[PDB]
Amino acid sequence: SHMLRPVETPTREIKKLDGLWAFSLDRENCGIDQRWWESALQESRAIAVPGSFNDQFADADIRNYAGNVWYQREVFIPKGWAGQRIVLRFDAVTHYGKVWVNNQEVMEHQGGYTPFEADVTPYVIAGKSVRITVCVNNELNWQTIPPGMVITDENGKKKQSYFHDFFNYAGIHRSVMLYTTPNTWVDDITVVTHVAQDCNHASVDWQVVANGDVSVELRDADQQVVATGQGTSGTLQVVNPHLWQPGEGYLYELCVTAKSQTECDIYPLRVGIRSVAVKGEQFLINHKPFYFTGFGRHEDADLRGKGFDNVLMVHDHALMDWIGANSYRTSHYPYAEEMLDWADEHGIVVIDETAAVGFNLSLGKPKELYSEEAVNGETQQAHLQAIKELIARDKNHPSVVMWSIANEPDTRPQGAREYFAPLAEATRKLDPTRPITCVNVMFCDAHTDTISDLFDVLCLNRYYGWYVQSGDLETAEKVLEKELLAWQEKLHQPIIITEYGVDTLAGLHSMYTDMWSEEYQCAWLDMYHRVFDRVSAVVGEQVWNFADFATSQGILRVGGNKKGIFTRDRKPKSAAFLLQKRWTGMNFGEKPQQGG
Amino acid sequence: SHMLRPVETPTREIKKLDGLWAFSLDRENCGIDQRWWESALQESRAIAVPGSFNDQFADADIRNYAGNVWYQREVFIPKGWAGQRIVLRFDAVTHYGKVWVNNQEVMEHQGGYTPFEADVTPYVIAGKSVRITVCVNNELNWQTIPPGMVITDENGKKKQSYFHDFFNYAGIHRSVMLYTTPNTWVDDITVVTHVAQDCNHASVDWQVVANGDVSVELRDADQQVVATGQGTSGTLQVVNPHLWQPGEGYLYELCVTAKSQTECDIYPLRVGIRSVAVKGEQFLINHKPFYFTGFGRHEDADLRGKGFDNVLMVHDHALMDWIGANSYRTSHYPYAEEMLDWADEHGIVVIDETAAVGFNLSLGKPKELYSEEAVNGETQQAHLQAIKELIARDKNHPSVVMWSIANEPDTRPQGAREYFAPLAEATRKLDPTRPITCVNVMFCDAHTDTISDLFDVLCLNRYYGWYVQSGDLETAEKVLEKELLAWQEKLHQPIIITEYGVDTLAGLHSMYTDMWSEEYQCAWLDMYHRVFDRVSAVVGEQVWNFADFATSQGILRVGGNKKGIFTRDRKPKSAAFLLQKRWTGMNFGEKPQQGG
Ligand SMILES: O=C(O)[C@H]1NC(=O)[C@H](O)[C@@H](O)[C@@H]1O
Ligand SMILES: O=C(O)[C@H]1NC(=O)[C@H](O)[C@@H](O)[C@@H]1O
Repeated sequence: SHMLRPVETPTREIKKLDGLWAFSLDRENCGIDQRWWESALQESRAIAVPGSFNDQFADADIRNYAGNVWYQREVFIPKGWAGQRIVLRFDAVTHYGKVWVNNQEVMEHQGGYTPFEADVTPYVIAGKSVRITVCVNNELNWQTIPPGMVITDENGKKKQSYFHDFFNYAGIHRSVMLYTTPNTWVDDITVVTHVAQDCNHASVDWQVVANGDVSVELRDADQQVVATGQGTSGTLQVVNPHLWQPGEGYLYELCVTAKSQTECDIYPLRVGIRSVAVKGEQFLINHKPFYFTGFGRHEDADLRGKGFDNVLMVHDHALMDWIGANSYRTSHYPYAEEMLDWADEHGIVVIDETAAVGFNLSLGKPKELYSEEAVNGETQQAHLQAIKELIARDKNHPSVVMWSIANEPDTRPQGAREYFAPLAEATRKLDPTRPITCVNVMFCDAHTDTISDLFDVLCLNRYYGWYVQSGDLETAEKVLEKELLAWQEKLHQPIIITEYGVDTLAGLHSMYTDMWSEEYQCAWLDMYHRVFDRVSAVVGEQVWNFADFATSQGILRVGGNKKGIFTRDRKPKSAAFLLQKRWTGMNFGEKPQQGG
Repeated sequence: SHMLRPVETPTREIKKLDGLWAFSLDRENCGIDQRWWESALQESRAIAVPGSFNDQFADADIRNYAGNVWYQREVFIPKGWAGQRIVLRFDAVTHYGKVWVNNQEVMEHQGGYTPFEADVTPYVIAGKSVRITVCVNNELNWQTIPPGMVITDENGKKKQSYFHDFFNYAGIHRSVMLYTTPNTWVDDITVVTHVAQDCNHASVDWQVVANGDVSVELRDADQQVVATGQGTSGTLQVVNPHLWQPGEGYLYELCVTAKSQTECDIYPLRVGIRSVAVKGEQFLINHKPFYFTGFGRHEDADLRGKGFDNVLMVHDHALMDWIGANSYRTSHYPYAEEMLDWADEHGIVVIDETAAVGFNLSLGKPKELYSEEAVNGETQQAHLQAIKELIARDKNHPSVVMWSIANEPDTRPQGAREYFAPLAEATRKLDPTRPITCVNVMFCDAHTDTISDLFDVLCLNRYYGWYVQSGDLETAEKVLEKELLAWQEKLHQPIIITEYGVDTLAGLHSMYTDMWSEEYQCAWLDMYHRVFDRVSAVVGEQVWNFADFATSQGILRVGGNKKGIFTRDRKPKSAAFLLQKRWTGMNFGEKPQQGG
């Protein structure tokens, strides 16, 4: 469908992101048979929402649970809600959610990281209390996005195995809410912003107003109307603009009005006037070459598996700001929209990424990745859908300068191309206004990768000197430089190293500057930087990883992934100061001149 | 060469192990060419001996060095040693040494864990200073024990590669001593103990008098002669037994007197009256069921690498005693003989092991492990040769109950059985008195493993739950039991678990009791224990490792190896208390009731 972001004015929100909900596991999978949504959840403990369910109770068995869990909550419809359009929305429900308003199934969703909502007007009475039961599923398979394989052992007990390097946290990770609109309501806006050598431009609009004529006005930061439009559908605005720019992100405001004969609806959409374009080996923003700095991030913290939190967001952005990061990539799933609102407001450049990681069977059972058994026509449709829902969500955020379709598919087999070519094309139809990318795994190098020509920007995840040439900066450096030059000459695209990093145990110090030591982390990033500055095609550097985060258990992960610049409690490792010096020492948004 | 532990009676030694020798790297491999041994090493620096050269200087470039290093030292010969036999002895020089005394090449050795000695009387003048120069080589190859491959880079320098987990520390690891003897002397002995039902029984001497007759009296701990023979070549002695027992380890003393016309050489040996053999599923200590507790250990410590150190030895034994260890294995190389005197004297049980580890290519470039390319006849000789020298050294140490011919060879390839059958043969003949073993890796399991039948005791290194069934105690327990039971069937041989362990970060704590957490170590060690007990065949437990220790760099090793019950600075992890409680809550040398 269509997704607008709930704002208040004529339209109003009840939070119900009030956190305390009833919660129980459904170990027997009785829940649907017995219609638990029909009465109060039995044997139910208190849980916080928004939040992962896994870590809230410090219990291994709830953490490692695979299958169905139930959230239940009673809530009060505002009396004043009367005959307005009432909508129940979930910003996210991890992997799968099915929702009941009082023994009435109102919605269903597969996707752990984007919103789903249903008009509930007919199913609720204003001034009365309703029971809300969500059945949440955390299972992955070959058609889920990201993919996985549940293994049931001989006892019929499920266990989730998956192919990506973060932990499969689940639950209601983001805001759930009740919200209002008039029976005439704006429900889709699409803004495209053009700029022409930065003295003037046009901002096209496209508007869907469920039964309403629309009018448009564009306002300053200091709230004065600078352009108007009728053409309630397709209306183009000309301006002497304050451009939304990486440093500051100046935001205009577009007010969308849906008028019925008796009814009004008012939707304000923040707009940054900026162009994004690749020209040759450059990534241009408002027609200037940009240089990315900053991180691949995760949504991860102690006690919240991936649950959204405002303090964590305020804090992490103070860190990213302090360190001189100008960008990030929503590694491995769409992030909370609050994050993109922040980025828009603060002029943070973002690479927006679907949840399509784990397409790889060689990261470290089926023998063909592209297979009817394993990655197939159904998967591709699920993949396209994931792309659709992400673009439908994030299309108007000026902070998003690029779409990332997938992280680290195995592109060696013939068929990778078969599978990805249509997604690349589809994606571009969905959004013509942004470069497109597919993040690239180390072993699909310049000579073996089959897919990268189909996208606009080259985003490489590189670990030379870590997973390969381990401990050896000297030969690490040679392989890295040779690889990046090969890519440059092969594709003549802008290259962003979207991942480079080494596990570092905070407090592990070594005179020998060897693996897993603060000093090795320092020397290794430093060597990588030396190379980047020698390669003109390199247009960006995003360190892996903002902070330590949880993964599945194994021999390769010491209590988790330790490639953070900060620890999970947001303590700086000495590499944090190193990056601070490089990033705050550069000219903003500008690439070093390959010397101090 | 004939091998006797120098001791002080009518015989004298001056340790040159007084530590400060002059040291140099020969990066240019000029050393031999220019007879560096003829003049003071230039570009020299002070180094301590006994100790690894690698970590003494906090320099990576020295730590990772492969090739020849030069040790030089001047020493005033004592005036009272003038027409006496003078012997220069190195208890160990890691990998290879070439020794000169003032431009006089005196000795050469391959094998980093056993002594080598030569008479220097002709090349040295008593009351004068002579210059000692040593060429130490750390390079390993296929002919070497343990094996390795050395690669010369595209730039021209050497880098070592090897297949055993611990770090390749090299240098002069054990003491060097000048050594005195009469012109007629003892250079060999051998003793055997027979004890039938702990009634009085006999000790057969066999000796080598280098031109003398011997009187050979046995003394009690009170120097009270309780038996005598004059047959300097073969005897027997019989009295009410007084057993060398694992509890306290009582010893007798055998004066070996060797007579010439002008000179008498009294050599003293220590003797522990005890019996070791297998009956079916049981390892019997003096005809009585023993159950092993204690560790796989290494020679590794903070700044000395594998260099011997008395304080470290005193301290480690305090800890093993405290924790209830009765046994350990000289992991993957033979230890400093001081360790074996301690075990003899305190009655500790020792599974003695050669340096033959890393025969395997699957632990984590040649096609066939046993082949001209990889392991060949030549390699089988050195293996033999290494086994010769060990038994030559430790044959008389009562604490040694059993030989471990090697650690973790891959027996799946073709020829594995052909390789080990003859070496098994040669060893049984070399010491008929002690049982013999080969320590077995996880992936050569009961059904897959060849070559388990040629050995008397089954020594298993098992990791279920940690490398496989990663983090899963429940399945790991079943696999382990079925595995161990499957082992009682194929053979009804005594089973000792020589390694069972999990990497654990001191200070990593988890409510989820997951991998690399102090808790997990406890839970996992606990789990092996419940299984261990149920198997009648299980004669012992030896935890991997005693303490954290260095390894070559890689993504699987964080500090180095972290499976230590103690950290490298000897601080206990919570699992030290788990073991303490079991190993002292037992009856000594006995098995638990397969229940409390
Ligand atoms: O293994 C890593 O450290 C990271 N490398 C990658 O290439 C992946 O894109 C990341 O998910 C992963 O966390
Ligand atoms: O990897 C380990 O935890 C240990 N397991 C083994 O089987 C080896 O005998 C040891 O060297 C090694 O350190």
